[PDB]
Amino acid sequence: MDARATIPEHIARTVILPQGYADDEVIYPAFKWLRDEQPLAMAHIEGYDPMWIATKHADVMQIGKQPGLFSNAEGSEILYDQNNEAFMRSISGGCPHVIDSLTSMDPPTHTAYRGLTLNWFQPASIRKLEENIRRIAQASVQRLLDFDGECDFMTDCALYYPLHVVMTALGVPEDDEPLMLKLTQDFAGVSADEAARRFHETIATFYDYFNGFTVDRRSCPKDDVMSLLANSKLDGNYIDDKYINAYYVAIATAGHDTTSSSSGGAIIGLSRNPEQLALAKSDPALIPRLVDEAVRWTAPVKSFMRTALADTEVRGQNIKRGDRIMLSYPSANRDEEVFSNPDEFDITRFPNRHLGFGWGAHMCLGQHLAKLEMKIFFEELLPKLKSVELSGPPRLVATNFVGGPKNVPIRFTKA
Ligand code: HEM
Ligand SMILES: CC1=CC[C@@H](C(C)(C)O)CC1
Repeated sequence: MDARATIPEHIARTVILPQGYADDEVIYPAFKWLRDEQPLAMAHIEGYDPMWIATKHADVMQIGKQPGLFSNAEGSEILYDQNNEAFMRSISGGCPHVIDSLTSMDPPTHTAYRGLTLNWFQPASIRKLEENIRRIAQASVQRLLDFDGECDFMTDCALYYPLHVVMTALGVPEDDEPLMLKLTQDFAGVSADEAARRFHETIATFYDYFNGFTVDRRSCPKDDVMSLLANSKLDGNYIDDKYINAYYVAIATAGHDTTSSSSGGAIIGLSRNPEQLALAKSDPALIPRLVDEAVRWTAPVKSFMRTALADTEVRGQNIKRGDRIMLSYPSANRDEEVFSNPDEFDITRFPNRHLGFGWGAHMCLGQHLAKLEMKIFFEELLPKLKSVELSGPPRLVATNFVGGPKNVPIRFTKA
């Protein structure tokens, strides 16, 4: 169906479906064709709604800038097929959002709820976590060095530090690591009535757990995010638990896999470019540039969706009210109008105006926490390594949402 779809079926299938994202050489050439030939065009494949695919850096920014025109709330902000979206709606009392997180909201609601924590996530505030992050980073570096020159960088190291950081930011104690892992890896990881029961049950268990903290921080405040949210008010009243608990989940889930995935990306980049490892070791001031290149090149968030709320024009295309739009951050990050030799990992790349954290109204709340923890982590790691190389191929997550490296088998020499 839909006569406006011009993107060839094989191209559309590659960029929309999950499987392709397990392989850089499948996905990136498909987006390169789109950027060259059909930068912003409509695809319609079986099992999915018709959608515009924003492949250009300029277009992703322009759309992201305008939440009044391009909505997160009206449709699913996550790229589900029609079956899975139907399942989500039936579970969530009709609406296309599992929980009441920031990415489900439009202004002014979004502005209000984002505003509750926005200052806390700014660099000057985040800077106070440096000492705790340093300790956490060193612990992860240490458990890597406990291996005799061989391990999986993801499962044996990078899986842990970003979760512990996000736990420290929230105020979840170290001993709750198993539960938080269940949250991010099991529950939020990649019959019908039975699955619906397990879901409501699981989310209720996590919400009950989180409510314990909300209650605690109203009597015993701390400098963490739970305490900030528990004691926040709007119109002279506490924020409804559903918004608070969604905030805790959104922070933990958005903060863990993305950061681990990008760290893995860095290691892949450095293993394939040993000259750059030597560069980062000789000049540790380059590490923030290394961190930005890792995020650009890895681009662990593959897509978010928008719904057009009115008829409008982007790159001379007539986007109708109700039209769905896929924002491809990976494609924007390899846009040749912005980046020279985009497929190359290069830590000296400056400026590095990538869209790995998105752009506009919903731009990653955690970006400064992410950059700080990755910086600190690599500051601690790189001095301890003489060399690093891949021992086998990296395994990428087969997902069109939050993917990138899941396994990065490596060998290393200790400095
Ligand atoms: C390399 C690390 C990370 C990447 C690549 C990343 C990427 C993204 C992207 C693409 C978005 C959507 C932006 C948009 O729609 O314009 C986003 C949103 C968000 N991220 Fe991150 N993120 C990272 C780390 C973190 C961390 C560490 C946290 C929290 C501690 C976090 C919390 C969030 C939240 C709360 C949102 C939703 C903000 C909103 O809807 O207004 N992220 N992130
Ligand atoms: C990057 C990120 C991934 C998870 C999102 C969700 C679905 C928890 O709101 C929030 C933002």
